[PDB]
Amino acid sequence: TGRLMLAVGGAVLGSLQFGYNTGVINAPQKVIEEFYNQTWVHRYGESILPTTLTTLWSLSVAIFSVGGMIGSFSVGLFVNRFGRRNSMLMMNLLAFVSAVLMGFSKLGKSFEMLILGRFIIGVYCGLTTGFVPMYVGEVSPTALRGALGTLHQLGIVVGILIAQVFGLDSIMGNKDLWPLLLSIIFIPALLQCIVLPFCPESPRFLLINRNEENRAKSVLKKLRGTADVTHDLQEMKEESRQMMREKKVTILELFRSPAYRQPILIAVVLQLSQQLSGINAVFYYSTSIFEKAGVQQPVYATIGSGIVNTAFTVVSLFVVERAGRRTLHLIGLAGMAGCAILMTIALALLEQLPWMSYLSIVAIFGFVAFFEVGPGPIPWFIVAELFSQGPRPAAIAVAGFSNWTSNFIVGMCFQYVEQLCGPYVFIIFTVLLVLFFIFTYFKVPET
Ligand SMILES: C[C@H](NC(=O)[C@H](Cc1ccc(F)cc1)NC(=O)Cc1cccc(O)c1)c1ccccc1
Repeated sequence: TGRLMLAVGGAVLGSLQFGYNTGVINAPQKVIEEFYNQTWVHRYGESILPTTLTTLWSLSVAIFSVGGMIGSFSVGLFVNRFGRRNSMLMMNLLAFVSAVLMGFSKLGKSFEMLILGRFIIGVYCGLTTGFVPMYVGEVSPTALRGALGTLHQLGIVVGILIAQVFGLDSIMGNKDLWPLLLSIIFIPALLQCIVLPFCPESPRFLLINRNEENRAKSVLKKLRGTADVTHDLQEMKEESRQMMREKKVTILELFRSPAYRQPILIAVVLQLSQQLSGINAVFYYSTSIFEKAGVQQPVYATIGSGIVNTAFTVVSLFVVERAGRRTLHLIGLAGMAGCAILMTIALALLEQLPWMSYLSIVAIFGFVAFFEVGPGPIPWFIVAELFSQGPRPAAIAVAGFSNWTSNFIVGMCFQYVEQLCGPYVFIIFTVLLVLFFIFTYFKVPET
């Protein structure tokens, strides 16, 4: 387990970029929007309409989710045809193409380039969320398979934190360096191009997908570190048998069989309960929300939510195992509804009380803290536990489509719903946070 580190460290670089790309468009919203109006001026001798400047910037962040959907749809296409390692390596192309489009979008005076780059890197991120968990699982010793699989979540949450830090006026969240803020992703990509070619190919890919029974020996000994691996090798040949038993059902057969229509409904909802709860309302627009409240140094409060998120993710790991799943998803769904209530108060009494902007900070700090123990991980700890090795694939793909879709709904509609509800937006999240509470209380079984 010495070369094992390099193989994992090179893989998590994708999940770091996943988090970084999820939250670079938070702090620098004001500056890029100014570039949008300045570009609109140069083109049509006209100041941009505030409603278009809204739907346009919303499209700039939301189109990323569209890409993630297509990406998550294409995981299996590349992963079995080209292997796990080689897929992660070649798909660094999208990151490099993306970084150029976004980094040079200012010099090119084109919000299209920024939008188009945002879309592509989204595709990379939708593919990455399927490469990294699969590769780290098809490489780790069975014992460490649980722990090492954690790093995907950590990379995502840490990646968000780094993007929020770099989004300060001091570093790159300003008028001169926001193109470098979106482009810096090329450094992670370059680091993954240097590393990966030295990393091993998935033994399972060599063994099953490629029939390289003895070439798979070579990886396991250098990788697992030990001398021989007749324990590990046979373990893979037991899963391959168990997995090839029941015919893999397709997405189509999943909808049509009334045997699956109840658990699939539970899955899709648990996914909707993650995105429509409204965390990406903060992780996309935190800096904007805090400002509307009346917070000095709002970006720092966004860095705050990022730090809280990382802390409560390290915590969630020690809790999910030592407690039940049905309880945690309700504990989180409730604490979020409460914080969403806390928010609304601090957002109404602020016009009168100039200090509730401190309560709004606590509101979101706890709003994300409760998400990271409930609606965050559990939706995945249930889908895999609701299905066997036959329908679990098609279930994951559907649940993934549900996640990206509801993610696209918040990212694209939150600002449109904000210009109507005033300080009552989080009521909508509090409404849903209740409906989801009701649903999981009666219709979700414990596992
Ligand atoms: C895209 C979709 N879901 C995710 O990526 C969510 C969405 C999310 C979660 C938290 C957050 F703060 C922001 C977003 N994130 C993830 O890490 C997915 C995941 C994690 C562990 C195991 C899995 O099988 C999937 C997905 C679908 C199928 C496979 C992998 C991911």
